[PDB]
Amino acid sequence: GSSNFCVKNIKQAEFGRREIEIAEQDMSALISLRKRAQGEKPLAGAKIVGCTHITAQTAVLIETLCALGAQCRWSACNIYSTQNEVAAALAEAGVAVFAWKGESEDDFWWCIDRCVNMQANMILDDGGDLTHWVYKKYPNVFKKIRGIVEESVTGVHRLYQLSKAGKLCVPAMNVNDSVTKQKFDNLYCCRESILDGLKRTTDVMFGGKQVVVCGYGEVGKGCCAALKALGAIVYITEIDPICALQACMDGFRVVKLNEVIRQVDVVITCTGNKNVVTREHLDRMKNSCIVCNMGHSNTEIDVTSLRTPELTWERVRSQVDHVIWPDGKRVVLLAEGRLLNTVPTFVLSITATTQALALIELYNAPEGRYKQDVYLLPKKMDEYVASLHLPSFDAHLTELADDQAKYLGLNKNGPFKPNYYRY
Amino acid sequence: GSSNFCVKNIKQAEFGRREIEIAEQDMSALISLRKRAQGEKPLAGAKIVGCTHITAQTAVLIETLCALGAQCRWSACNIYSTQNEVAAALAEAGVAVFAWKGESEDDFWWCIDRCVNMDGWQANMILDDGGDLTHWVYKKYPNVFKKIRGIVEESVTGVHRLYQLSKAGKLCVPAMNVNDSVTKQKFDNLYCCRESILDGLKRTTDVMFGGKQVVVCGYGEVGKGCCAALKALGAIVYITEIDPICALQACMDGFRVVKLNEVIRQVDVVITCTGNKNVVTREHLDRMKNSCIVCNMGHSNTEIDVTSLRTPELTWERVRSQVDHVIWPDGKRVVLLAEGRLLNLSCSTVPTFVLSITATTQALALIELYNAPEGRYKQDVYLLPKKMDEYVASLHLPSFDAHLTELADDQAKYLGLNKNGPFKPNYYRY
Amino acid sequence: GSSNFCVKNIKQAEFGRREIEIAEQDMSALISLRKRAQGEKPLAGAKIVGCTHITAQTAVLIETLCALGAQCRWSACNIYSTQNEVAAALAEAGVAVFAWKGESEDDFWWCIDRCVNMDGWQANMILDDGGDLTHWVYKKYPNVFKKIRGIVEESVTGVHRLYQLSKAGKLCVPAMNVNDSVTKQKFDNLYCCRESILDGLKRTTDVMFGGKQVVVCGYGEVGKGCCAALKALGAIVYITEIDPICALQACMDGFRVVKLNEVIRQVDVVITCTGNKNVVTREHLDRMKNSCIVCNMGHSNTEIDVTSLRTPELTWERVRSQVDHVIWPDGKRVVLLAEGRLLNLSCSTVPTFVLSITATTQALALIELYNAPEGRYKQDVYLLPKKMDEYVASLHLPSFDAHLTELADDQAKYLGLNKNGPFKPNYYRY
Amino acid sequence: GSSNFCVKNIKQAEFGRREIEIAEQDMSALISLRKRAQGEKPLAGAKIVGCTHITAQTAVLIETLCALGAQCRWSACNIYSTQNEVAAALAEAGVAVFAWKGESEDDFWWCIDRCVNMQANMILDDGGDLTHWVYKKYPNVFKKIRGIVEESVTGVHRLYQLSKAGKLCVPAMNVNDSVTKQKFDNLYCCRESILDGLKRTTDVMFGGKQVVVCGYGEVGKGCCAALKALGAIVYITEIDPICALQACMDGFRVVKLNEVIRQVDVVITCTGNKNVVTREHLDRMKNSCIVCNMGHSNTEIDVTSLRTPELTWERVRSQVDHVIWPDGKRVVLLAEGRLLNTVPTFVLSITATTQALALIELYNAPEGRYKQDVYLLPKKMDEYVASLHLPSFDAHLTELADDQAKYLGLNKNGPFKPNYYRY
Ligand SMILES: NC(=O)c1ccc[n+]([C@@H]2O[C@H](COP(=O)([O-])OP(=O)(O)OC[C@H]3O[C@@H](n4cnc5c(N)ncnc54)[C@H](O)[C@@H]3O)[C@@H](O)[C@H]2O)c1
Ligand SMILES: NC(=O)c1ccc[n+]([C@@H]2O[C@H](COP(=O)([O-])OP(=O)(O)OC[C@H]3O[C@@H](n4cnc5c(N)ncnc54)[C@H](O)[C@@H]3O)[C@@H](O)[C@H]2O)c1
Ligand SMILES: NC(=O)c1ccc[n+]([C@@H]2O[C@H](COP(=O)([O-])OP(=O)(O)OC[C@H]3O[C@@H](n4cnc5c(N)ncnc54)[C@H](O)[C@@H]3O)[C@@H](O)[C@H]2O)c1
Ligand SMILES: NC(=O)c1ccc[n+]([C@@H]2O[C@H](COP(=O)([O-])OP(=O)(O)OC[C@H]3O[C@@H](n4cnc5c(N)ncnc54)[C@H](O)[C@@H]3O)[C@@H](O)[C@H]2O)c1
Repeated sequence: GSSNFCVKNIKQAEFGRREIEIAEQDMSALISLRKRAQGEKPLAGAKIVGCTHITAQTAVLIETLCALGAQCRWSACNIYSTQNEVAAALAEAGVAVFAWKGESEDDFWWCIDRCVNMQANMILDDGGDLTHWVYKKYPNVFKKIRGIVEESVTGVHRLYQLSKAGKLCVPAMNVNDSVTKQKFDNLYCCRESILDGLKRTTDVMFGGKQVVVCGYGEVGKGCCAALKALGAIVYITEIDPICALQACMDGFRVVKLNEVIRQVDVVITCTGNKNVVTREHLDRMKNSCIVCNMGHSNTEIDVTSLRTPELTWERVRSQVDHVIWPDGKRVVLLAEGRLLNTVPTFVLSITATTQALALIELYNAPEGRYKQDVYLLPKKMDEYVASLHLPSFDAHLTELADDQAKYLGLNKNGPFKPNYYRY
Repeated sequence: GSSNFCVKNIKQAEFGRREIEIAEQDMSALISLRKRAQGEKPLAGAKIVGCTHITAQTAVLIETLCALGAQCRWSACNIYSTQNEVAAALAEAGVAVFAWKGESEDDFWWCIDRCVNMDGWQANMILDDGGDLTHWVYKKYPNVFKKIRGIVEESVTGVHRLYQLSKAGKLCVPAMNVNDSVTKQKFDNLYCCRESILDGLKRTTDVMFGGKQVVVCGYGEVGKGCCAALKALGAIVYITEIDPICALQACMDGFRVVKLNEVIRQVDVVITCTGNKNVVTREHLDRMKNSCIVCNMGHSNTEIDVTSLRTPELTWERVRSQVDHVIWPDGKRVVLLAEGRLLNLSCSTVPTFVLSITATTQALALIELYNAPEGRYKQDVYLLPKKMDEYVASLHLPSFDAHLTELADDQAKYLGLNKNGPFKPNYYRY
Repeated sequence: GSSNFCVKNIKQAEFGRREIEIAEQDMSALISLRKRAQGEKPLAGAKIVGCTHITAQTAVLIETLCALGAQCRWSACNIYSTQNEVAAALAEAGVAVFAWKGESEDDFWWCIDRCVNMDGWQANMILDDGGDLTHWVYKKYPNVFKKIRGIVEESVTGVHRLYQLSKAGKLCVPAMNVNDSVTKQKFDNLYCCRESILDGLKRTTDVMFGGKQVVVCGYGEVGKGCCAALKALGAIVYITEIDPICALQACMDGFRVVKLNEVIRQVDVVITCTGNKNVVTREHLDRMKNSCIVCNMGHSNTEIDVTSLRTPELTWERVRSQVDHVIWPDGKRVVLLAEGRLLNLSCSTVPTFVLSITATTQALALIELYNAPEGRYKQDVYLLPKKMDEYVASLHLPSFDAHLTELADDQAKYLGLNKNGPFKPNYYRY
Repeated sequence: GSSNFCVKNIKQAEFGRREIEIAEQDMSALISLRKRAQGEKPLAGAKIVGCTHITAQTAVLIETLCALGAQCRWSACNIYSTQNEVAAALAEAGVAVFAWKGESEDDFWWCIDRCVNMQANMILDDGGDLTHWVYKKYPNVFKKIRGIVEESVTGVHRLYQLSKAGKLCVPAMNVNDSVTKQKFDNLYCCRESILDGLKRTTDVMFGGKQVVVCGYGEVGKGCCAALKALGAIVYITEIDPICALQACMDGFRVVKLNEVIRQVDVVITCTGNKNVVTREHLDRMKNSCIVCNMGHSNTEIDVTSLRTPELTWERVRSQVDHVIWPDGKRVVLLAEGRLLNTVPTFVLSITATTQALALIELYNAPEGRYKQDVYLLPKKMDEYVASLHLPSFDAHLTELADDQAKYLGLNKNGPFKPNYYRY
């Protein structure tokens, strides 16, 4: 007699778990953590309020969190990402899931509500919308929270905003910038997928072409290397002298966007800033110049300055518009300045383990370890995330000998690197 | 008319000054740091006791410190490294330099001590490269040691010595780890792990690595550089690790993580870059196939238990410089490079650009700790501030004619950042 | 007033001409070849029968031929590829074009035949892309076929068809293999094997290859490109080969050469790029581990015996476009892409620069064979002359603003070479 | 009672063969060819006159050639390269070896003599000095020769000179440009070793530096890729439009040497030409610019124009001179314009097998297969060279199935590629 949930369940729980069964086969790292951490119950009594994508992979995390003794009350962090069939499966398992595909902005806040009120220990968030809603609607529930586990870039920025500015009164965990997760998201975004959206939408070869990549951070470094590999001539713009010196040494020219704006075939933004590519820059670009945002939002390129009456827009294909100037000049604008963009199950597994361990760490943390500030996942916990993914490669880790562990000032299991280690 | 110096240099100043003049054209980033902060004398009142190599490059650092108001008393960190000519030009310039080429072990500790004690001289700062001068001030003059405003250390073992006193509470003075400061760290990594990583190995071997099987022990800065270099030449690289993060990094970089024994009998090359002792033991050396190459790109000479190969049944043949063939009674030989030591310690010298990065880091690390308020640094080892790291990088940008973009008021408002202030958070790995 | 054309285009010429005008800015190398050889009309008297895609790029080639004095009669090599608008502008320009989008198999052979026979028209040259027009002239009009001055073929199967007649003595006319001409070959290799090699695979899969085990069957142009691309992402790549040179190349590039069976049960991805039949047989598909990906980057759809997977005990589920999950009775599924066909044939189009290289090669291959003296080419298939290959490359250099160095009389005397003549020997692989 | 030889043998034959025994262990590809081709005796009666380096590796080829039924009369192609101890070992084995270290230019031609006259079938050469000596001293012995097997660049050029110009009246084998050998020499020279001499002698890092590589052939492509990998900014000069287009597409600028001569930190020649870097170029180079020849001879850079009285030479280290101009400007000249430069035993094994099979092919060739021209080693013979080196990697070659070999128009063992194949 299941009541505590809100999904559009049509006996979908039988099919829903069958798609989770496939996901469980693909994320054997969490099932190992489930098996290894079982019995001990490190989340015994934990009342977790979650807000993330309701997918078959996520179910493996929620069903793992609940298997380690936690009370799961959940919501969807997006109004279209909910895999209703898996959501309906979670409802039958006992998980208080309030989520469906095609929910409105009112249904969205309604689900976050039914998730909070009906003594919530912890909050697992992806976005920070649930965290901010508990910050302006239930502040006495908020001050009693043991820890906020955040995986989103903006959500974590919102937490760093509260901190130091005198507002954060609860210890937080930045899992986005945590070592094992950051490094793995870097490999997927900046190494593997970096030019997939750009190659998919353009049908030109980058060999022998001139490109300008704005920003030489994670995305910029990844982008330039991939473009360099293809035989493209790449130029870089930077505000950070460390990143600029890094570009110089990597055989790239560090320029001001205007020095190359008139000759480059392709313009790429990956800064996280606004008005990097302005009206003046789009006016100086040579005809057919590809304009691409590989950073955030749609403010990196001032696309709003191209809606004026003299310019005309012609839709070439999906996610490709031609913005034509009265002199006949056209720029190939990809996805209206938005990031072109399903995350691989192995990437989610890395994130899910980091999130799971971040909850176990903050929940069982002593009163004096974590102050009212944002923190990264402990080094030994970061090592545990990596270790749980090693059997997927049949990787044989070496154990330190008693004299070896005595030589280097460290424990046979303990943190192997200093705090400032960059990997 | 001054006699406050000890050099062999019998009017070698004129010639030596020309070498500093030549060096100053290559240390253009230090001359800028000199020019930009002079007249404001940020080291006015600093009494610095130094122990580093005396070269025409180092001399530019010593003189930038003297130009920023500091009063220097210098020593050599090595008994062979001293370029006497520059030591003269410095002594003639007024710097209290106490060094020459061809020192004995007793002369080495005489000079170090000459820096520490003098009538009316009390040291503010210690700039070391090795830690030997620091261990000397710590044990010979503990009362002077407690009164030092800050230690700036270059060396790996010297910094680890400083980190050891911390967590043991023997460190009563703040320390600056320049070795792991971003700009300096990233630059050494590029020199050591990217550009030079196979130089020593290629120089001493005369085989091609393409098509070969190599086992690299450790996947840290050196291991990563090494494996990339070997991957690019066509070598099949196997990795051993104790750290599951570094091992997962290797799995994701296309390498298999194995226990040393799983491949020891099939690899053509064995490389150690751990910083550990007995990574390759007698057991491993015995199981290696004939013509296997054994190399240490890590620390000291204890990564491979070379002393276990000094048994009467084994026969040593130096076939080339730094190359020994250790032949077993059954005829099997292992090609052992530099007797288990790092090869680069007996091959070449550090590029002036790498020296420029380091010297700039050192000068700013001394300017920081000296002018630092209390409570900003306690009795611990710290890394160079981000705005200082950025400045080290910025001073080296004109040599590439780099054009840095400056944030607009609207742009710098969007990010919670200063137009010229720190651009990255503390946990930024770059 | 002419009616010598068959197009659907009801005054579509004005619009279509604008597309050729747009294309001519991207085919700048052909406009130069046009401009440089015009007035000298090297194709004056050539009666060319063509069968290629009708696009605004191809139209620039057809018009360069008509501008060099040639008289053209064109057909489409595909029943879907025709851009009708350009077909109008060409018909209006005077070219005898016989093509439109949405042809039936019977319409396709009607147009091909319309090109071949006409009152007072006898073909000098055949420009094909597929070989279907060549097989048609060879069997329907053998008397016209023996009188053709030269065949210039673009396609892989068309060229192999031409190479088959040779050594069998059925080829009575000289043929130009543009597919394996240096400039064209090196350019396709860069597009197909370097730039696009994993595009189809990345588009249809949603997994990361870094850390995965991949077996690539064949280490030719495609296999080499593929393995490099996979090596760079962090994948562990295994190679299978029949050719010991290509296998030794893989051994030297850091890959293990294995028999397909040695790794079939452990690989995450299987790739075929051989050009052979039954490289991956039912036995292999049965031994693949659950979630294995099967991809064909070779020819047709016979490299993987997909027809052996159409048994009643196997269940097919199209999870995405061009992605089928073939599930066994025990639950094990294999992710099979494009039903064993090449993915690129249903994803994108060929870059205009690649088209420019090819079109330039084709025009010069027709200028060569038409103006070629007898005894220079016999009843065999030949590659484009070196000085012509150099010219194809030279015509594309200004788009990069390349500055070619010219040999001095002393320099060109030192090497047995002409200042502008052939620069490399015949066996030069580049 | 050994007489037919000329070495400085002091019972060195006992130690000599012990160094060959080590070499035999390292080139098991030739011992396999020795074993496989034994019994058949494809060189039965062959009277080979050889001129190459007398090393422990070479001994394995000579002792293999003689093991396949050939009569070995040998000389040294260089006056300093002879490993006397191995030469003395060959003398005892029955090989007519006339060679020693430190022989004069008169001793050199004397040894080539005692090698020819005492009915020589074949000639195996490395240089073409022995081939030219049989061309101007014994022309009736020369016209009776079945084939010339040449491995040297200049020696092969000398043969291509005779051919077409109406002088070559004997079929030749170009083993230098033969597929398996060319590709393997390319890997050693242009991939593995390309920057070893330059890195060894300079002590600067190439990251962030500007380089000019003159020529984009085998050496140029190899050099630029290695420099590109290190983060250097590389520019290229070319005379060949195919090679120039190749550079463009590889993300390099194709320039005239003068456009970059004043800004580049490093100048590299790999053209095979003379006066690429002239007096005018060395006068425009910025102070400390490294000048390096990676091509041929010492004529690529006009070093002879820097001996004039206004310039001064200062020897920095071994193979590094500073050429100082009166204005104080200095250029770092490496090895007086000469190539900086022991070849690995696996490379020699590839060459030795190609040479061995080139001799078996031309000796047993029918009268009508090879005319009076220079040829490359047959494709199936090239495949045999590669196959014999595969067990060193434990490489498992796939055998074509009867229907597979029927599908592609080829034999289960025959040439797998067309003649124009570039690999
Ligand atoms: N493309 C993707 O797959 C993807 C994925 C996740 C996030 N992002 C977003 O992309 C942006 C960049 O991500 P990152 O991880 O590379 O960040 P990062 O902080 O590592 O790098 C951003 C870089 O841009 C530089 N920069 C900032 N303003 C600039 C300016 N206006 N002109 C030139 N350079 C400037 C910064 O100094 C920094 O080096 C962020 O907003 C990030 O959230 C992109
Ligand atoms: N080769 C060079 O040019 C060079 C230069 C400077 C310093 N070093 C020295 O080399 C050592 C390594 O340098 P690094 O920069 O790589 O340091 P690092 O800490 O970044 O890397 C050391 C790695 O070795 C691994 N490791 C430790 N014990 C192991 C074991 N026994 N088996 C397998 N792996 C093991 C660790 O997990 C770590 O990742 C240090 O002592 C350093 O001082 C070498
Ligand atoms: N992927 C693409 O974009 C693309 C593009 C054009 C053509 N192709 C086609 O793909 C096929 C291969 O192209 P290529 O350019 O690599 O040709 P290629 O001849 O250069 O390479 C084929 C390789 O496959 C090897 N091989 C043959 N049978 C084998 C076997 N059964 N097992 C293992 N290896 C085997 C051969 O030794 C040869 O090296 C051709 O039919 C070609 O038309 C693919
Ligand atoms: N560095 C080494 O390890 C090494 C080894 C063997 C031989 N070589 C010699 O080096 C030279 C180059 O060898 P390769 O195999 O690269 O030859 P290659 O024929 O493959 O390339 C030479 C290139 O230089 C270009 N070129 C010729 N003259 C030029 C000019 N004056 N200006 C600019 N470019 C010019 C040619 O077009 C050609 O592309 C040859 O003499 C060769 O014998 C060098």
